[PDB]
Amino acid sequence: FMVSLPRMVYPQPKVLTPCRKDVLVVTPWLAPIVWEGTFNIDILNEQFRLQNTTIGLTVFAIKKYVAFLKLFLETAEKHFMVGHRVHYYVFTDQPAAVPRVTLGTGRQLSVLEVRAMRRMEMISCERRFLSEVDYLVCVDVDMEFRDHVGVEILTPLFGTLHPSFYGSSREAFTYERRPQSQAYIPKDEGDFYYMGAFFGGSVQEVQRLTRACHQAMMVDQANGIEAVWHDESHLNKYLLRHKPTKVLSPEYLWDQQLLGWPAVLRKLRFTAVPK
Ligand SMILES: O=c1ccn([C@@H]2O[C@H](COP(=O)(O)OP(=O)(O)O)[C@@H](O)[C@H]2O)c(=O)[nH]1
Ligand SMILES: OC[C@H]1O[C@@H](O)[C@H](O)[C@@H](O)[C@H]1O
Ligand SMILES: [Mn+2]
Repeated sequence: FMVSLPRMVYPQPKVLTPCRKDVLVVTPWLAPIVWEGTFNIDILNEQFRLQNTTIGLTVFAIKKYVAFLKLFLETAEKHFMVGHRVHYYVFTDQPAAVPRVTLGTGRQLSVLEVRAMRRMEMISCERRFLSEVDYLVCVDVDMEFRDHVGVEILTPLFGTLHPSFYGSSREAFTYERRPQSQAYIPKDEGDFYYMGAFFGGSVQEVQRLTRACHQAMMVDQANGIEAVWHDESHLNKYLLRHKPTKVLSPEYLWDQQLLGWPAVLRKLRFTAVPK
């Protein structure tokens, strides 16, 4: 049950004036595509805080990539779901190399040791997540938050537009093109090319996605075939056949060194760290 929002004073939306004219802000299956200027974060914050939303954030830091955790976590503290309950799950082969990062109130971190693709299996921890968080967000570690990433992304299932391909025609997408792989997508299929570095949803829908991608990867392995972009090729096959209920714009996954700062991006929120 959702209780009533309180009175709020904010600018009136006007139906004969679009927030954004330069970009597609809703997909053809009526999922919002999240760009700056499309949401009033005060409305969304009230909605999700009235549900006492808890967001889990999964990150893998194996072998050398433990070096990225300090900046990743410190900038998450400044920008990710601030004011909401957050549980970080750091999966690593070196628990002792996880940096001591100071966290704001209502936020926790758990270190999960693993052995040094396999993110999908490791994500699909199933019972722990169901008991502890409402949404899971699954991101790459070699990244930093530079601006707000909050509850506007939460929905039962989301993917993020790959920053090299958002202006591309589908035939240019680097989907798996061999019919012998479970990730195969023909040249006349595809809505978007999603990046495997940032996806999420409710814990139920993220367990469905990571179970189906892990099953499809095992089939490929049995058949002696490895998809061109690994779990990313499987995530793209999944999201073509199970449409996401929101799509994040490339504000949410950018590489300023490679791609600069185009005008269509009003904010660069989560970016690659030089490596
Ligand atoms: O030796 C490795 C290689 C990969 N990763 C994890 O797998 C993610 C995806 O790999 P990577 O960032 O290298 O892919 P890229 O973005 O360069 O294509 C990394 O962010 C880490 O979270 C890791 O922890 N250790
Ligand atoms: O073509 C797909 C690839 O595009 C690259 O730019 C990216 O570094 C890879 O991880 C993969 O997403
Ligand atoms: Mn990466």
